Amino acid sequence: SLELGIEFTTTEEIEVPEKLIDQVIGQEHAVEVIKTAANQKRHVLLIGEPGTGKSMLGQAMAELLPTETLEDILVFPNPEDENMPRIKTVPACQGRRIVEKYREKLVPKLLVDNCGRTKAPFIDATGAHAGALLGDVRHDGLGTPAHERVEPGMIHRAHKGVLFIDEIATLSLKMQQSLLTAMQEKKFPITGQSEMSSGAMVRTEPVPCDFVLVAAGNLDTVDKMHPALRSRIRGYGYEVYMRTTMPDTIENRRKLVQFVAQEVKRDGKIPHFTKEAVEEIVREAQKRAGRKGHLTLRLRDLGGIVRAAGDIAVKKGKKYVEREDVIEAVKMA
Amino acid sequence: SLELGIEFTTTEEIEVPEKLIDQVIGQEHAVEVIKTAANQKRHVLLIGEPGTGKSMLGQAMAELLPTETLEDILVFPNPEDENMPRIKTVPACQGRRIVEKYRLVPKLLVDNCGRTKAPFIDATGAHAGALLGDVRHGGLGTPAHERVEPGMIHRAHKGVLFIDEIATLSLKMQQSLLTAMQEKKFPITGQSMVRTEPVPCDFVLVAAGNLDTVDKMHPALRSRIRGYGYEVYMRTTMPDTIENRRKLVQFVAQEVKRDGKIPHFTKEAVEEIVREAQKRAGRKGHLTLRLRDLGGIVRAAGDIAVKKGKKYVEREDVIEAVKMA
Repeated sequence: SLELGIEFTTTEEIEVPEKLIDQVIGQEHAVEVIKTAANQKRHVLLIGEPGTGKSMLGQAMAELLPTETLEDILVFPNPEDENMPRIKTVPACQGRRIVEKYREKLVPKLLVDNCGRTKAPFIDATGAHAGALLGDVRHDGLGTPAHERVEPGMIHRAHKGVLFIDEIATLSLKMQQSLLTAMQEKKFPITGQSEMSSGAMVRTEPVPCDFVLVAAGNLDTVDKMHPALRSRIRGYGYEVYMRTTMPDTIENRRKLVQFVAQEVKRDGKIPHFTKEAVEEIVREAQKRAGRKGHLTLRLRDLGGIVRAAGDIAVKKGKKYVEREDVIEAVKMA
Repeated sequence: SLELGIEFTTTEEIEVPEKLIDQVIGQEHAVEVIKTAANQKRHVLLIGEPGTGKSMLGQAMAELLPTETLEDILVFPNPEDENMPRIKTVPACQGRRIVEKYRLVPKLLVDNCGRTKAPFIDATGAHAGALLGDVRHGGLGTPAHERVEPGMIHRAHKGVLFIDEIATLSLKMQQSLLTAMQEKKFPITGQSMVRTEPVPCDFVLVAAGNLDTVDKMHPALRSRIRGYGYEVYMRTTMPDTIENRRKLVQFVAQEVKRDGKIPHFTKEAVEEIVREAQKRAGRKGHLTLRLRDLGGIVRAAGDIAVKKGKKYVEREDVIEAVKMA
């Protein structure tokens, strides 16, 4: 049946782009905004239905950011003031070295270590509670020096990379507020997030957190999320309204062919697909479009079908996934 | 008394950038969006309070667009079918050559010969016929192709179409705009039946509106902008810092130059413009970015200075302009 607009026996023949940004399928405007935003270092709110590739675009952005100047972040003891540990940032890999120098001679703690990175960090903070997001102070014989007890926030791990938070409206109003402050200042002090503990008394100097925020949410997020945060993104960043379907044309069929090829590669443990199995993934993309004459761009789900059919094929000892494998994978719910 | 972050005696000594996008004051994010949009050719909706320089950003965008490739648009008779006049485009200046070489003559519908920048077409307030195209209604009578008139949309072909208060256009005109944006061509037909073949209209739309009015615009137009282009939520104030005062000094210099018939301002007169900008801000520690009002004060003080025969505008001229209307 299906015309796919390229001639191939299996997806083994299909060339997959090296960089994540070039693998994004059917979101050309989001893609060109991500590149702009990576180039300018601007925050982004990605708005789209679930399963639409939001975390992938965030990862794709992190690969675009510069890696020349990544830093390590250390915390030192403060002799003048125990409960205000001092922070220092150095070029990546100089962290471990400073610890060594001092471990050879109170040694400072390496809070965030970016040694050897070939891409800027991508820090997924979806679901994070206050301590995990913003940093925390562990509650500890002589007892423990304050500075050893300092734990970095996701905001600090994301220093000079990307901080991705999906379902951003689900975060508490107070965490959306502290995130704003982190964005405004590009630094944020670490303190104990449990108010009654030994950690509430510790408050470090401000810790660098120059992240690009890639926030995301479904179509109801614009209304529900904290309005100050929405204003900051509209004011200085990019809201990206992501597509949910594309039109069923030959050029777009072709991109699903690439999609299949990319999913096999990313999985690494399933076989390539025969042309007829690919046609069946298209058949499914037609059906899930919730339109007529359109293809779905809810590709997470379609991704699950690719991977499930692959797994079936492997259980049968096959060299390639076949149409029967996809059909079985779909019936499997 | 105010500190300005620069030493000068009059705005005569103030450098003004050659390109319009560089003259824009205090809208750094709008500015980087307009550059991006001009580079990728994407439509833009500017959302800001009245007198916030929306039109100027439209104009700056037109300067950023390619001029190498501009085209003329001719309309021709259709022998097969009089009431579907035929449309041809040719590289700019060829238009006039083709009419001369025919001199039933083709009509030059849009002439861009000579252009130093891509056209900036301001269709704010325009009616269906003017925006979309029209045709005029012992005599032999005029050939149809000669009665065809271009819309603003066709005039903006390979340029910028600017529409302030886009939300006050009728829904049917917004829808026609949308169709035009989708197809990059639009037939000219009489709005009150001649119907030409599709007429090129590959414009970049710069739509503008106010925060509390824009939600009324046609939702399919807005979705197309949100889907394929850029929404910009313009600032309305900037913080009162030295670095921002300095930009107001540049503002005065630019406005003097643009007006062309008023004198340059003394430092003290420029301090008074800054005071006005503090008071028009609404928030303490801020400066207004409602620069159209502030611009009216600069030009009205200059006009007062001229009536007094002065070489430069002084602080008293600014105070009088501000008390005056």
